[PDB]
Amino acid sequence: AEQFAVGEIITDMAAAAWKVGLPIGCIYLADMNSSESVGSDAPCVVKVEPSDNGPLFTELKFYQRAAKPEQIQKWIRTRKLKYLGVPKYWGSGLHDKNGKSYRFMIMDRFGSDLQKIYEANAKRFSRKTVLQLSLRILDILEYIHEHEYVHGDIKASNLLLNYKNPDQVYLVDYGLAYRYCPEGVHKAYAADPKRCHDGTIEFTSIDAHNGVAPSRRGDLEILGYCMIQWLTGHLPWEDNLKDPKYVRDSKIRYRENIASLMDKCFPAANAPGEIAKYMETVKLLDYTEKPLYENLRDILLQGLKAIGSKDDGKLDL
Ligand SMILES: O=C1CN(c2ccccc2)c2nc(Nc3cc(F)c(O)c(F)c3)ncc2N1
Ligand SMILES: [Cl-]
Ligand SMILES: [Cl-]
Repeated sequence: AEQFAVGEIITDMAAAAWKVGLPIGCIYLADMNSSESVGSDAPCVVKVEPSDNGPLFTELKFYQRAAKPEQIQKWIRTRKLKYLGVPKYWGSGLHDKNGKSYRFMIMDRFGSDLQKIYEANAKRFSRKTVLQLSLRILDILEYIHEHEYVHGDIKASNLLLNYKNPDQVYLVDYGLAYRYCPEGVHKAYAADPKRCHDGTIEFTSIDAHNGVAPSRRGDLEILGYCMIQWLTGHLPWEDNLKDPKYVRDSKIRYRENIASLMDKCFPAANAPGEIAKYMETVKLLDYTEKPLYENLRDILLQGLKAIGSKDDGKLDL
């Protein structure tokens, strides 16, 4: 069922006007209202789902609470970042069509996801690429965590490049994000009945596998698994993904003995030491503990020095 008439002008709750274009989720290209058609270079998209769709409501609340353009810009200035890979929220509203009620949200438009590029590079990223990606993901995670949310699902298909700058990566999809610390009150170590999602099996946290709500350590552990996947093309448990008990078992045992994970994943005597140090630091976090993000970034920065590079912001894709 078509939600829009292509080229129609829609007006958000702030009375800002937008024009709808072709699909690019039900997601269409969008631009500011003008006499021009919405082109394939549109700077925004519009996401539209039925008003009872739970994930779009969750996502919209995240973007309204944490991704207001000026809120992001203030953080960038105060923390002296080059950029922050949290997509900007440009507006939202309600759209009725043919007796059905929809919700819409206007967001930044992006270029390619990282999964497409990874697969086009025969399922490897370089050590430089992985460290540069991970430093920027650590900035993103620190930001969302400080604004009471965890992503719980970091992976290359949720990492998009800036449409006009292939050195800037953004983390998307907050439909199943989780508000772990509402009003500064950390959730307890237990399932949340209101949350059904377990993440993506090959990358998800041990916490998620144990049926508890995701927290900050879980996001950092997910990134850990991504790093190994990216560096090596593989994870140890990838042939057993239909059995969650198996996946959890392997992650638990590998966490208890990170040296064995390094031996499994990398050629003998040739493991990148910053990855092990990263995993060891994450292993020391309690369920409610605030990560020392700057120490984690320092660990990755020590890896760039080790390979004769520096954090120059180049993703080398
Ligand atoms: O080919 C595509 C499909 N696609 C996509 C990729 C991965 C996942 C979802 C959509 C795109 N999404 C976006 N924007 C976007 C998506 C979000 F999900 C979000 O939260 C947000 F703020 C912004 N721009 C261009 C895209 N090109
Ligand atoms: Cl803020
Ligand atoms: Cl391979």
